[PDB]
Parts: sequence; structure tokens; C-alpha cells
Amino acid sequence: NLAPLPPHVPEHLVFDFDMYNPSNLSAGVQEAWAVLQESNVPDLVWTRCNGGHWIATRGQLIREAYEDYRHFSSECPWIPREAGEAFDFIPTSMDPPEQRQFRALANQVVGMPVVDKLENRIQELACSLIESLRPQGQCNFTEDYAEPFPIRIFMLLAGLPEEDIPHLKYLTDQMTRPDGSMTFAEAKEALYDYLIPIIEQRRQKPGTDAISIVANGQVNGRPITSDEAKRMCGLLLLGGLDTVVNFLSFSMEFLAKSPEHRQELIERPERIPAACEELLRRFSLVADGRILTSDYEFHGVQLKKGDQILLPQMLSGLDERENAAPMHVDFSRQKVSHTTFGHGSHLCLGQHLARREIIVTLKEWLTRIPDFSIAPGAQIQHKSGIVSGVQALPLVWDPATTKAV
Ligand code: HEM
Ligand SMILES: [K+]
Repeated sequence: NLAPLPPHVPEHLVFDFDMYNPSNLSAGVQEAWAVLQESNVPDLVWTRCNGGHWIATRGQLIREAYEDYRHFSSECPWIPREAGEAFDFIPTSMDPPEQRQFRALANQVVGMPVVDKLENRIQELACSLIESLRPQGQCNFTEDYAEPFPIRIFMLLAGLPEEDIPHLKYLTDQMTRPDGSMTFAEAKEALYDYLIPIIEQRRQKPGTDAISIVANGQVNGRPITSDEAKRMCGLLLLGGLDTVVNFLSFSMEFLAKSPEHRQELIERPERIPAACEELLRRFSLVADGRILTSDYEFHGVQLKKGDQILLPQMLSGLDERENAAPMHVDFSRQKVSHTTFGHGSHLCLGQHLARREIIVTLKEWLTRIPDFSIAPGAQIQHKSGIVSGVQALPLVWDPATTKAV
């Protein structure tokens, strides 16, 4: 339950927040995490949950910490510590300067240039799935669209058989929102067990798929090793199957309850990209951290070498000191401040692919099924972790109010 308070941790800074099951979850995950920004909560607190760790609750500290990799290392970014210690994905488990070379390689598979190339493909898949659902007048968004849309795109880019999705998806979810069936370490070894043969095979016979590119790639001009390729492909796998997938659901859940906001985008489609950013802020969902490389005093608090600190990317944009009325969605928001895709040298590499998938989904969906709502009686439930999500999303609509495009 609660780990005994280390001697150096001030008693009054204790706030037992459980990132894998926050007290106020029933009100929504973001709402649940936002409790950390209530009037009497300090900028930096310590929770005795999940082994004990600090938590920066404000955008100011979160951004500052992510910028200072000398003090806050990516070496151990996962909580609990056991997970953080087993965590060796590339390039996230690395700090500059060595981290850099691997980011460049990762960009060969997800960089903007590559994304633009995927535009037509992405649109075709979205239109395909939406048009197929359109006449049915209902669907559980998570399994009918949120999951298949981005996962298939990734699997295709990676050149991996779709039959493998169920196993892979289970493993990725155990790494972000474990149900207890396995530790982060076990899910990782299983993910690596899956990739090892595939990488060797792609290295012997170079292809044009994401795996081949990484596996036969160069970093700083030298050949990447089989282990490095594995550590990187594993991370790309995680991004492709458990980020956009979840974000889309938070977004659609909101749109299914906001006729006014839907009409805005229906009226002026050119506002979709802006709406996408506001949604990325309001429904931010990632939260990992760093480990102190040495004793360091941060904002009046004595952090000790080895201490873990959660720096919730999700909280920055929800911070009222960053955005007035943070909980309100305003597609017209003048300055949409957020760190949804991270901050610092570890800025999300899949962010361009993510925005494309989000915008295409909004554009293609609202143009065919402008009017829809949450299936009556549905008690939408959220799930919390390194990456938060929605359990199920039952949507309904009158087929007569749709349009084939
Ligand atoms: C809504 C979608 C997404 C969000 C909010 C998101 C968020 C993030 C965040 C917050 C980080 C920083 C972690 C840290 O600093 O420890 C990150 C890193 C990363 N993400 Fe994204 N992610 C998304 C989608 C994706 C996708 C689809 C992919 C791959 C296809 C991806 C690949 C990566 C990679 C490779 C990194 C590591 C960068 C490094 O360590 O230098 N992400 N992402
Ligand atoms: K580690």
C-alpha cells in the first residue's frame, strides 16, 4: 500500500496520489489528476504510493525538470522503480548526447517527410472504416475505430501481420496500465521475444518497412546493433499501439457530448487543426518521469540521488497558471499551452503522425457522421497509468443524418 516515508521527505509534502488508480477517477482521468492542482497542493509533493516518489504538479516545474537532463535523467523513466529499472527502450531510456543519434534514426520511420507520404493511406483507411460504420448507426468506438485505425496504419508501416495485434496490444497495455497479470519487465521481454526473430530476418534481407529501416540503420554513421534495433522498434511499437488509440477515444467521447463544438468544425473545417491542438491539451494523457542523478535542491525541496520524480506531461496544459479555465475546451483558445507530446530533448517523435491521424479522423468523421451521441445508459469509464485511456465508448446515431462522401 504505502511505502514508509523516507527520512529526507518532509511530512507536510506528502500527498498519496496513486497514478494507476487515482481517487477521483470516476470523474474522468484528467479531472482525477487535476486534483494535484487544487488550492492547497504544493508545486512538488511526495506520494507513498507505488513505492514512493515525487510528483511535480505544475507546468512550470514539469517543463524545467524535463529541460534539465543533468539532474533529471531518463535512465529510469517508469514507475514503479522495478519497471523504471527494466525500461531500456531507445531512445527514451537515454539522455543527451548519446540519445541524439538514435532519435535521428527513429525519424527515418516517423519523421514529417515520411508522414506526408502516408497522407493518402491514412485518409483511405479512415474513410473506409467510417463509411462502413456510417449506415449501421452505432459502434463501440474503441474497438471499431480507435484501435483498428491507428494500429493497422502502424502495422502496415512496420510490415507486421495484423493477426499479431491482440497479443501485442495486450503487452503494450500491461506496460502502461497493468492489470496485474504481468510486470513491466515481463511485458517487455515478451515484446522483445516477438521482435528478435523479425529483426534478424529483416537484417538478413533488407526491406522498405519500418523494422528493416531501423534494423539496417546507422547512428552517428556506425551500424546499429541487433539489441539497439530491438530496443528502438519496441518503443515505436508502444507509440503506434497505445497513444493515438487512446487519445482518439477521449476526443470522440467529448465530441459525442458537444453538438456546439461539432457544429463549429462542421461549419468551418479549416478549424479542425486548431481544434486538434485544444483537444490534445484538454485530453492530454501521458505521464512518465525521471530519476535524480544526484542530491539536488529543486524549488526549495531537497531531492536525493536515486529519487524518482513523476513529471506528468498531462498536467502542464491543465495548469490554470498556463491556461485560464483549463478544463474548458475552446477551439478558439488564443494560446494553447501544453506539453502533451513531452518537453525537452525527448519531444515525441510520433507527434506528426499523431496529429495527422487525429485531424484526418475529425475531418473524415464529421463529414459523414456529423450528428452522434453516447449510447444512452452508458457509464463511460477511464483507466489511469503512464498512458491513460477509455475502457469502452458506445456511440449511436441516426443513419438518416449521415452522408456518404
Ligand atoms: C496522441 C499521441 C501521442 C502522445 C500524446 C505522445 C506522447 C509522448 C510523450 C509525452 C513522450 C515523451 C516521453 C519522455 O520524455 O519520457 C513521447 C516520446 C516518444 N514517442 Fe510519442 N506520443 C504519441 C504518439 C506516438 C506515436 C504514434 C509514436 C510512434 C509511431 C510515438 C513515438 C514516440 C517515440 C519514439 C518517443 C521517444 C522520444 C525520445 O525518447 O527521444 N509517439 N511521446
Ligand atoms: K533503466
